[PDB]
Amino acid sequence: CGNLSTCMLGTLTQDFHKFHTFPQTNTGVGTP
Repeated sequence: CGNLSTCMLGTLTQDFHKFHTFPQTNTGVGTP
């Protein structure tokens, strides 16, 4: 990170990483 908008883009990329591998992912980011 380095500024707010970059942390929000990073959190969006983590959120996409979550939703890419799995649907229920909010309990297990790389897990079924």
